[PDB]
Amino acid sequence: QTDMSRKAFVFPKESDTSYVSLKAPLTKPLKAFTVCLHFYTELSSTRGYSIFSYATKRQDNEILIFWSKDIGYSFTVGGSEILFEVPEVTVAPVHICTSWESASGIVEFWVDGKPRVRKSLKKGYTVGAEASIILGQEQDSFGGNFEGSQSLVGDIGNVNMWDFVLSPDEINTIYLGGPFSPNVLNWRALKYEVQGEVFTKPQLWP
Amino acid sequence: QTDMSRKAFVFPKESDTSYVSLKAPLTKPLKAFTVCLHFYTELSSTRGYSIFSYATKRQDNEILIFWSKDIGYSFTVGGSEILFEVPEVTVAPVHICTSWESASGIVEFWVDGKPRVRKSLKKGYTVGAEASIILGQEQDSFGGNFEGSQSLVGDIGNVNMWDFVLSPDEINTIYLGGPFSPNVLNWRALKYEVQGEVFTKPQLWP
Amino acid sequence: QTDMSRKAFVFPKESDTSYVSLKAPLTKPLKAFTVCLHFYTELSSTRGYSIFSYATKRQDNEILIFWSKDIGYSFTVGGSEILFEVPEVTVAPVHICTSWESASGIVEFWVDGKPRVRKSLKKGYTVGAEASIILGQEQDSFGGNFEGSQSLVGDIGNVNMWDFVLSPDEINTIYLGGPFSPNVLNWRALKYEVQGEVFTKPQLWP
Amino acid sequence: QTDMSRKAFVFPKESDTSYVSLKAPLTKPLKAFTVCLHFYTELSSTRGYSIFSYATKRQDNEILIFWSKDIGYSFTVGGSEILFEVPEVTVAPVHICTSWESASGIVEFWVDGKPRVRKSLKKGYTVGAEASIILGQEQDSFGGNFEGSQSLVGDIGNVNMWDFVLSPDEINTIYLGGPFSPNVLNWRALKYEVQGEVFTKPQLWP
Amino acid sequence: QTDMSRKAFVFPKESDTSYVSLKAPLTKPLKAFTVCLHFYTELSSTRGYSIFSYATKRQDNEILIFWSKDIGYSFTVGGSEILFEVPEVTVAPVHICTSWESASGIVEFWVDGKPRVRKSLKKGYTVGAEASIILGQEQDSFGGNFEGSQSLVGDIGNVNMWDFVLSPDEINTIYLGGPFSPNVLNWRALKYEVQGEVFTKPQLWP
Ligand SMILES: C[C@@H]1O[C@@H](O[C@H]2[C@H](O[C@@H]3[C@@H](O)[C@@H](O)[C@@H](O[C@H]4[C@H](O)[C@@H](O)[C@H](O)O[C@@H]4CO)O[C@H]3C)O[C@H](CO)[C@H](O)[C@@H]2OP(=O)(O)OC(CO)CO)[C@H](O)[C@H](O)[C@H]1O
Ligand SMILES: C[C@@H]1O[C@@H](O[C@H]2[C@H](O[C@@H]3[C@@H](O)[C@@H](O)[C@@H](O[C@H]4[C@H](O)[C@@H](O)[C@H](O)O[C@@H]4CO)O[C@H]3C)O[C@H](CO)[C@H](O)[C@@H]2OP(=O)(O)OC(CO)CO)[C@H](O)[C@H](O)[C@H]1O
Ligand SMILES: C[C@@H]1O[C@@H](O[C@H]2[C@H](O[C@@H]3[C@@H](O)[C@@H](O)[C@@H](O[C@H]4[C@H](O)[C@@H](O)[C@H](O)O[C@@H]4CO)O[C@H]3C)O[C@H](CO)[C@H](O)[C@@H]2OP(=O)(O)OC(CO)CO)[C@H](O)[C@H](O)[C@H]1O
Ligand SMILES: C[C@@H]1O[C@@H](O[C@H]2[C@H](O[C@@H]3[C@@H](O)[C@@H](O)[C@@H](O[C@H]4[C@H](O)[C@@H](O)[C@H](O)O[C@@H]4CO)O[C@H]3C)O[C@H](CO)[C@H](O)[C@@H]2OP(=O)(O)OC(CO)CO)[C@H](O)[C@H](O)[C@H]1O
Ligand SMILES: C[C@@H]1O[C@@H](O[C@H]2[C@H](O[C@@H]3[C@@H](O)[C@@H](O)[C@@H](O[C@H]4[C@H](O)[C@@H](O)[C@H](O)O[C@@H]4CO)O[C@H]3C)O[C@H](CO)[C@H](O)[C@@H]2OP(=O)(O)OC(CO)CO)[C@H](O)[C@H](O)[C@H]1O
Ligand SMILES: [Ca+2]
Ligand SMILES: [Ca+2]
Ligand SMILES: [Ca+2]
Ligand SMILES: [Ca+2]
Ligand SMILES: [Ca+2]
Ligand SMILES: [Ca+2]
Ligand SMILES: [Ca+2]
Ligand SMILES: [Ca+2]
Ligand SMILES: [Ca+2]
Ligand SMILES: [Ca+2]
Repeated sequence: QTDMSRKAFVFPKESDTSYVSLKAPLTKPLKAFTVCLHFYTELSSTRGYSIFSYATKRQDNEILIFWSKDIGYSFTVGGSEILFEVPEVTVAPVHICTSWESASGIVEFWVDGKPRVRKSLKKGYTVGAEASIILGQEQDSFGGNFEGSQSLVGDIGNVNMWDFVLSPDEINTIYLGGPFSPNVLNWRALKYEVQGEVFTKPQLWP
Repeated sequence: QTDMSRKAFVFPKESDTSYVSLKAPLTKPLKAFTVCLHFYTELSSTRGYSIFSYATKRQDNEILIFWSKDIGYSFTVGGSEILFEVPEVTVAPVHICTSWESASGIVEFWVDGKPRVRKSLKKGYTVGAEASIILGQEQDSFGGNFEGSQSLVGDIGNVNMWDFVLSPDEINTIYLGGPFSPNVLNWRALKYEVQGEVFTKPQLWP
Repeated sequence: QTDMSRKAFVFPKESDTSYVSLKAPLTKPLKAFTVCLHFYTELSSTRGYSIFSYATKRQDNEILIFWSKDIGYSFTVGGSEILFEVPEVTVAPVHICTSWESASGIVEFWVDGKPRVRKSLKKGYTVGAEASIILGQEQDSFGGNFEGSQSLVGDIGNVNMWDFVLSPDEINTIYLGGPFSPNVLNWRALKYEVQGEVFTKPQLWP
Repeated sequence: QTDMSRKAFVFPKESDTSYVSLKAPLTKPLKAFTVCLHFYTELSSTRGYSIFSYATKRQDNEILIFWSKDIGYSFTVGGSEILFEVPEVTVAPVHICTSWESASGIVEFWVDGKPRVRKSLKKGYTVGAEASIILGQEQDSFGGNFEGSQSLVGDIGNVNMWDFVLSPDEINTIYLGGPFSPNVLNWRALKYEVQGEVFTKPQLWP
Repeated sequence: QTDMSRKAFVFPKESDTSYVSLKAPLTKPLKAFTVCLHFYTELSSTRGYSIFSYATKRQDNEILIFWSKDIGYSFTVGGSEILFEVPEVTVAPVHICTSWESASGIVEFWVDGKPRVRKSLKKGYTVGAEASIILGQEQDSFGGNFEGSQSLVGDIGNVNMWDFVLSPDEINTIYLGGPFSPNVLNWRALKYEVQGEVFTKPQLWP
């Protein structure tokens, strides 16, 4: 019931102890999902980092969004990874939405409201329910074994997660800032635990 | 009567077994034609691919639209090919309209509503009626004999065909999204058969 | 009285036998003139071509507009030539308006409604009335001796001619598309003769 | 009482004598602060310079804003420095806002109304009250020991200072030109002393 | 009282005989001045030229505005010169406004309504009243000893002069074609003498 509207988490130092852990209530296994977030960092030209870590007991990298230096975005599900290449790197806040479906196997990536081509990953796969969701590091185990080089220095916010694939119209609505009701992770009724040096401050982006 | 408005075909893998075959009812030979379609792919900098294949018993490549690496668009009628060069490649959905007339031999190409210079090809020629129209591969014979390296990975839609040449005003109307009534292939009353791994999903372009 | 509004001449092949000859009624010698036209061609990066050819018995090149490869526009009157250099070549329809005055010698050139610096050429010279006006090839005699390398492939239209110099306001009016009444060549009351492979088709530019 | 709206200070020559010294009334030690100013100079591609100098008896560089050639902006507090790199240099007036908070240690930088990533500097530190605030040179003692190479030649104005951090909405209001009431330095109620060749003239920027 | 609104002087050839001399009525020495003018030439990439020449018996270069190849604008007063460097060269009409004041020595330069940094030159200096103002060449004596290499080929107009410095608001008004009343040189009440080949034609710029 902690409303984090018009607020963002700030990691101002490079460390291996600062992070935030989010909690989801569901227990039914996931067959399709959508994740949307807003982030701002200046490490693109210096090294790679992690934007969203979702780990289960069996697999550490179950749903992970990564930035790889000189290559671009890396979306990994169930241990298998696809690359979305960006040639030019910009300095400004970035809004990313991602969606994955099981029966079809299609993966959709939206960067700042503009879609990328559709790819394929892990057809006929089930994502576990009991899991740890971490912002700040890229978990090599179940909520532990963090890596300093894979940390994030900057601001993160507007983290929402659904349990079904969103249509383009709803993605445009989210980008513009209309109303919506996520059913996995809600930015207006969020449960979280903060460990280390993490701060909560007004968001820079509009 | 399968209305396909606001929907598109998705090919998410490189294969030689996935395609869609469309059907047309007419039997009178064709002396002039127009084809308009929308597509999105990320293979421009990697290899060439087919966008529209039209095959008859005598000729495999009767009306074919192709992309040639480092060169640009290739329009082939009756086995004779002409080239429309594009030096700059952009990553975004593309709308193409093409028209051919027999008495004059003029060929008209419109990319995103902006026309290209008119060229000449295959004057005094008749295009057969009984034919196979395939999206997904470039048929080297009648339906079949598919080329693995000439497949299309990505999204395709808004395929419309007329049996007469269109004036610039009508092409502008098509680009902006007004009403029209094609008489060979209609995206509101389409007959089609899908083979392989081809999906039907909401369109990404507006 | 053949109204040629919303229409254009198309030369789709490179040849030395296709041209269009226009007729003018006046007989009083010329001491100042203005010529306005629209054209579209993709030969800028390959070779040169002639846009407007005007020839008399004494001089084959009385008023000629040319494009010289890697240099730019070339305006020649009475056999003497001046150059307007453009470093960047664009692919789109081009509207050019030129004007010359005798008592002063100033030559004005307008490309896409934006003027170029004023230059001097052939002061105190009279241009003959009995002449042949040709689009398609540059003339080396009185309506003959065409050169293949100097031909035009593409579209031409909106050819108008006045026997006096126009003010900038009227040039802007012409470019935008207002009304005017030329007194030498009128695109609404044109007399013409077509020889070879020349087609009359709806224009591409607005 | 000396309202300085629509006015600016001009240093037109490079010297080590010209400067302006401003006065602040408060005596309570500072735990957070914000500084906003507008400046215009053409020395970016030649050498460095100081935009805002704030010195105390213990340290000469307590709050100093600097420009370093080929690097960019340098914000130094308590003797510790952090860099904000700009690769592209432009010729136009620049508006800069900076903010520092002690409990968090976060430093915020805004250039032309667009925020930079948040960084960390000097957590748990107190800034003295009795201080000398100088525009024109970068002090190396308490109001003395100026350096010619570090002087500023150009225009400076719209200097305002608060003793608390500002929200992004208030920063946008300041940039647009709305009303506000600073409580340390007020451009409408300034106390100042001008020494050397410094002039007061209408501001160039809107 | 020869109103010259919507008219401009044209020099279409390079020579050392064509020029226009303007007359001013005042006899009180000058302590501050402002000069505004519009010009169009294509010689920037070829050589230098003079835009405004102001000469007296003692000094030939009293108020001279010049263009130096590969460097940019050169403003010279009383024989001492300062440079305003432009790295990029454009092809379009240019509007320049320059201002000088004696008590402070500040020199102000406005190109196309955008200010440049303020610089210092000739503090405590008086400009003579009895003088020759020439457009067309850069006088090396009292209205004589012209130089061909330093001539201007192109168009000039909207020449106005004030005997006091102008605030930025009035400069913006001038750039937008508002009303004003100069008291040294008035483009609506000009006294001029034309010698050589100089023409009066409608202005190209709006
Ligand atoms: C434990 C293991 O972690 C993942 O591997 C990640 C790898 O990082 C290594 C650690 O995982 C850890 O094993 C060790 O590496 C040792 C390794 O354990 C040992 O067997 C071998 O002999 O020596 C290695 C030392 O180099 O320390 C680091 C190097 O990094 C690679 C990078 O490709 C993997 O991809 C994993 O990195 P990641 O967690 O950050 O995720 C990737 C980042 O892009 C995905 O994009 C494994 O994947 C398993 O989860 C687990 O078994
Ligand atoms: C004269 C032209 O010949 C063909 O040109 C195509 C050729 O592709 C080869 C064809 O031979 C194709 O049938 C296939 O043949 C295989 C196939 O298994 C079967 O025929 C035989 O048993 O084994 C053959 C082993 O190769 O092999 C391919 C490589 O090559 C040209 C260019 O070199 C074109 O690629 C043609 O194929 P395309 O469909 O892609 O043509 C497009 C036209 O623009 C490409 O732009 C044609 O098939 C016709 O026979 C004839 O026109
Ligand atoms: C008309 C006469 O010559 C013009 O020169 C043009 C020349 O074209 C050739 C002409 O000379 C033409 O008579 C013929 O040549 C004759 C001639 O007897 C002789 O050359 C030889 O015997 O062969 C022919 C038969 O006897 O062939 C043509 C090709 O080409 C030059 C090349 O620069 C000129 O440029 C003229 O051609 P152009 O129209 O294309 O000029 C363009 C202007 O930009 C080129 O850019 C000249 O105009 C003479 O002044 C004129 O008297
Ligand atoms: C306390 C000392 O001074 C500041 O650091 C500046 C230093 O530059 C020197 C200045 O300190 C200045 O007084 C003088 O130095 C004296 C001093 O006695 C001693 O350092 C030297 O041996 O003799 C000099 C004459 O007595 O000369 C300058 C060079 O070190 C750096 C080097 O550039 C900077 O100059 C420091 O500050 P700055 O104002 O000069 O330049 C800015 C600093 O960021 C530009 O970024 C600080 O107080 C430090 O505590 C310490 O260095
Ligand atoms: C007297 C001199 O006049 C102007 O000088 C410009 C100079 O032009 C030369 C003149 O100096 C003129 O006397 C003569 O030069 C003499 C002189 O003895 C010497 O140059 C040479 O050895 O012998 C010549 C004949 O005996 O010839 C002309 C060309 O040239 C310089 C260098 O370019 C500048 O151009 C001088 O000023 P400017 O009018 O050309 O404008 C320049 C544009 O930037 C200045 O910025 C000037 O009025 C001098 O002040 C004055 O002393
Ligand atoms: Ca991991
Ligand atoms: Ca790891
Ligand atoms: Ca084929
Ligand atoms: Ca093939
Ligand atoms: Ca000729
Ligand atoms: Ca010729
Ligand atoms: Ca110091
Ligand atoms: Ca110093
Ligand atoms: Ca001189
Ligand atoms: Ca000279």
